[PDB]
Amino acid sequence: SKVEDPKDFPSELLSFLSHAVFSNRTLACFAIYTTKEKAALLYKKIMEKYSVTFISRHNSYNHNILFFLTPHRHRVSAINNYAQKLCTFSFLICKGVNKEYLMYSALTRDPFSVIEESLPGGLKEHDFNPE
Amino acid sequence: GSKVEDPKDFPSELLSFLSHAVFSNRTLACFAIYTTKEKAALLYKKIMEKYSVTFISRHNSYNHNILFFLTPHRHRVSAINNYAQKLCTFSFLICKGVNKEYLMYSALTRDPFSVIEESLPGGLKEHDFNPE
Repeated sequence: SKVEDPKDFPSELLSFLSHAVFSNRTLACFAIYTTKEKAALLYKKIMEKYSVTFISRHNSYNHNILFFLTPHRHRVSAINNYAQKLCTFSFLICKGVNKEYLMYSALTRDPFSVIEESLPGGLKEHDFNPE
Repeated sequence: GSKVEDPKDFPSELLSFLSHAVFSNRTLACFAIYTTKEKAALLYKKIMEKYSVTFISRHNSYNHNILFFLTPHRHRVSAINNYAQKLCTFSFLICKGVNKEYLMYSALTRDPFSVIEESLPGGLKEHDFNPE
């Protein structure tokens, strides 16, 4: 497990991410990195639990990354709590997203791919703009 | 609110192939799990591996799923149940010893049930539950 499990997100994505998982500054864009089986499950649980404004599921080579935005702010430790406790096996990494567009956009391109998203045709740059 | 929504037991069509002593000290090598279609999917694999099942099958039961499996050594029912309760912690899950293995499995193949997938193709027959 020290041998098998990712210690973090793919490095291609760490610069779009917040690494202060134990902060108190709340965020409203989060990312979860985990196995494909757990990510399929969480796709729907996080959706229903957090009344997400948006959620998408992504190929990450062997695994999956979920990308989602909440209608209101939350602490990381909080989304980490809920996510870790739903299924208690395998690895899970859940971090804040600082660069919302940039994050979701890399997930739509090689080596990542979209498995599914709550909103047909997902997002674009303009969506992270004004109103 | 669980009480209103969750199955309190296996469907009644199969209650008599089952042991209803979940606190028993008797050990068994045939169990069944009643749970949501998604928990059951995870469990199909995680039960297989954890318990090195001789056989496992997964079945539609109306809107949920039933897991049927056989183990290479015996196991107290409480044991298998706890491993199942922990994994995923969210919906309903009923775990019971199976007393009448072949009837259980064979019912699980006829409507209102059906086989989603099984570890052995193409499933089990009467002769499989006989002597050698």
